[PDB]
Amino acid sequence: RLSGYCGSPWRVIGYHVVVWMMAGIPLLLFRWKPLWGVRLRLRPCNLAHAETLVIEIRDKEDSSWQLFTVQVLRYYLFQGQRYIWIETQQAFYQVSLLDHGRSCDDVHRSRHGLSLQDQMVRKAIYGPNVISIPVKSYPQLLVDEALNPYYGFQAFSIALWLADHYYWYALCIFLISSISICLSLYKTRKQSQTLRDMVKLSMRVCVCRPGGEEEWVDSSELVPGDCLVLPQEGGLMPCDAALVAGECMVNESSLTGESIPVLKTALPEGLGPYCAETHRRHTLFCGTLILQARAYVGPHVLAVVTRTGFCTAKGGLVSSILHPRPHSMKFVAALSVLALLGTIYSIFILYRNRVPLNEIVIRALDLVTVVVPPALPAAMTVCTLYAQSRLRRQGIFCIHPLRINLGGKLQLVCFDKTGTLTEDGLDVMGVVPLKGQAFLPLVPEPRRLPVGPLLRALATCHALGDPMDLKMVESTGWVQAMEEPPVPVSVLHRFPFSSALQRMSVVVAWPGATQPEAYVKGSPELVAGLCNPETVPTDFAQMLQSYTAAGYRVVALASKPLPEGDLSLLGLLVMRNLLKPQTTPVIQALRRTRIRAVMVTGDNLQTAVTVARGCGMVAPQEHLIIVHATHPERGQPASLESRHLALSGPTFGIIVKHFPKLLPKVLVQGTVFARMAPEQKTELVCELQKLQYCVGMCGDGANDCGALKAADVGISLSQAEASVVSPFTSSMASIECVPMVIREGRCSLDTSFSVFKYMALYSLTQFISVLILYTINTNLGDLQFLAIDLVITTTVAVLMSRTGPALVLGRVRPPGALLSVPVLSSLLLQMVLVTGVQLGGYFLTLAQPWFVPLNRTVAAPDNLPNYENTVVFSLSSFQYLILAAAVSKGAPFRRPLYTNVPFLVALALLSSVLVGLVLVPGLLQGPLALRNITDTGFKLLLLGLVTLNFVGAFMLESVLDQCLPACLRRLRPKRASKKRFKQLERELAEQ
Ligand code: ALF
Ligand SMILES: [Mg+2]
Repeated sequence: RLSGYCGSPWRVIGYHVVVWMMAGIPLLLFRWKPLWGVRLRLRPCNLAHAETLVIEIRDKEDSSWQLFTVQVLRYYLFQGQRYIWIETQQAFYQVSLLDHGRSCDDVHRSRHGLSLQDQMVRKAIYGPNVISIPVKSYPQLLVDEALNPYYGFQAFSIALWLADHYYWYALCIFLISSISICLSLYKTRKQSQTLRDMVKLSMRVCVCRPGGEEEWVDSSELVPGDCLVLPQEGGLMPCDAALVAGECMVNESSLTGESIPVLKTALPEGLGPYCAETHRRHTLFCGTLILQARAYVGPHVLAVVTRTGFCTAKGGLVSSILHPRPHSMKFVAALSVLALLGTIYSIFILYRNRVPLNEIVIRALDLVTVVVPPALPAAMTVCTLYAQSRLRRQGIFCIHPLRINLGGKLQLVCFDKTGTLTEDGLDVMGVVPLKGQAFLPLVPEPRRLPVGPLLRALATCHALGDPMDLKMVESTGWVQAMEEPPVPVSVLHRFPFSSALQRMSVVVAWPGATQPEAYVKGSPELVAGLCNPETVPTDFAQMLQSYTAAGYRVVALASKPLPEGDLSLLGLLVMRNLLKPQTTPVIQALRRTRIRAVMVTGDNLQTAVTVARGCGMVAPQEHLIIVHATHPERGQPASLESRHLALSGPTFGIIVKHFPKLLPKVLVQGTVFARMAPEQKTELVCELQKLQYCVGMCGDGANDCGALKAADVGISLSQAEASVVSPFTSSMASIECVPMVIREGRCSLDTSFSVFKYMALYSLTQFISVLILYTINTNLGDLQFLAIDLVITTTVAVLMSRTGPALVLGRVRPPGALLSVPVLSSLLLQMVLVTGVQLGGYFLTLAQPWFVPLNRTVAAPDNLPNYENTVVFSLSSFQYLILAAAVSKGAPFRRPLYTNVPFLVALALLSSVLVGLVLVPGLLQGPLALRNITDTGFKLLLLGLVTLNFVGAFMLESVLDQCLPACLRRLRPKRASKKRFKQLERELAEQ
């Protein structure tokens, strides 16, 4: 990204502090884009060699960052990256490796150990080795989360309610909002604390010094440029190191996800630039568990430190998941302009009828805050809490309830090979060559088939920690081994595996009758070449190349009778990933429901294609895409095994380096991505989300943490340090946890849409009720308002979010747009219908024989009792339940409506109490302050009107649920939009 920086330290000491303390009042609105507020007070225009306040200018992007420059040499912090100031270059440069300017291999040989000098300046420039996690206090979280326009409007509404006699419900809303705020702050603080505890590390390391002395200091004192000694026993790697002498076996499961040894060699050649990307076979990354180290020269291994902190992607992952981590804004705006037209119309009415003498600033703001209800967040959050409780009862832990509503529009789910789809360990089923005479290739054979020396070798050759040895001993049927049933065999000594010899030997000296034999295990080529004088090989390389192309691990065994010079091949041992039987139905249902599923793995491409073919991801065909090389003047060949594509690490890098061309095609048609780095996975997730894709990552290891956090939703299995930010977390390791989560998300989205529609209808009908009441010049009592807002709103919010998800996955996803055509059309029709039926009763009772008419001279809260106010209250209380029953759904993708017994009995009790309060007076309208009319014919007509409005709302819902004019009249169709569908149609047309 192309961006600049500029500034100046101070203008002048003086009245500037008073200016700041007097202009910090509009800071609430100056929070977003504070560059204008900063330049309005403190912004000198002069030479810019020394700066303290740094501002960000918009050159290619649209952002605004505020940074502070500290003096130690001056530098500032920006997205976790240090930027020191160079006096010779007169410009800011990033603190990282010198590979950008000039690099070579001679300095890596000449940097063997550093003295006490030049260490403090390097520590001040590069910073500490530990990754400092920025923690914030409680007021910091308060100012960061709160003080948005929504909470400001809610506080204004609360103050307005406190100004009136609305104390009870106002303090109720205040206390529930406070509980929600404290809960969110506690959750955020716990997340920050566990993230800081996971990221931080402290252990003793050995640092070499010039002269021939070694000291043990803390890991924070490690600065790029010294020498690090790897322990022989192994341990956690706190910083990046480059091998200079000797070789070591290290586990790269923190970056790939496989617990296999990685071949790491030294650097015997020199005079070459250090790219740190193509030399992965020489240097090793940080955070890798050390298994075994060795060196042919020197008493200890020699390794030089090249980069620490936010350089070797360690802090890079955190800085990439923290800061740039990626229908809202039109419904509230449409309700605001609608309220503005309604609040000014009431002013003209009040100024003419009674002239309330400055009581209009209270009645108009009342309608303003009634149009926009404050109980919407609670009514939308109760459903998420119910869904989280249901998931926890099922066995799925959730930490963020706001992601449940977003989890209903999933269309792309990522699956990991190791851990998620398969197990972490390596299993075994038997030995394919039943004889040691180079048998012809065939299907693999199960266990228990060999017997005698072969069975003894397969059951005794083990270093028992190692999951493969455990699988072998549990599959061989022998558990000193009992139930042989011949005489048991005993071992005396075993040779530990090392890096110098790739063959593990095991000697046996049992006192049995026959001659004992020694069994070894290692690379197949070595034992095959060694056993040549004993037995001849026939079709030996074909089996190895087939197992390598099919993603199989080869293990050979040899035997030699004794009373490593001579050996005799007996059989070959193979390994599998043990594909779970429950994985196939899940992906089958996903492909049936038109839910795209891709595979993101860190191993080679051959194993990825093998797993995809075994599970059934690519049914029609499978295509592989590989690039010739990385240097310019390259090509894009086509290799053969809708259309699915397979990519690799460097392949995806070369594709993403060509962003302005053919990248959306690869993102749409490509489904297999092997050897993907954590940063590469995060970049792929970001690029996919840039195409309006609801990508959902699902993994258990620590390598895919960046992709799991950068995605919209993250499913975490096998609880570990990589499950502290991900909202979805399942206790079991089964793959069937995805369909239930998708169903719960769809149900929550449908319930949230229904709640939003009901709230909009309630707000609009209350608005028109207040309008007609101001036309009549009378106001309802505060007690009635409180009673309604409790026993209707809380009742529906508790008894409408209990509906469970559908039985099976739906064919079509629910609409995730609150401003669509049918949703708006049905809402407008219901609104005009309720407006036509509500004011009708007033016009009807105006013609009926009426007694003791009201006088429009007394104040609004003093004209009670009267007929108009009580009939308006009755009509509104009836229409509330009418709308609540009309917006109730759940047939397509949820539980049936008749299954909700509590909601049904609550609606029945509400209707009963309403008809009791309407028909018969006494003992029910005492504190309600009503006229207590005794007109039987009027009550019968009101019940008939309620019934006809009921059946009319039912007919309207039934005819609007067909959406026939929304589909049959779609000319022109929905083309020229939904870029995913456009790319799909372009791909199916051009191919
Ligand atoms: F364990 Al992986 F991609 F193979 F996270
Ligand atoms: Mg994994």
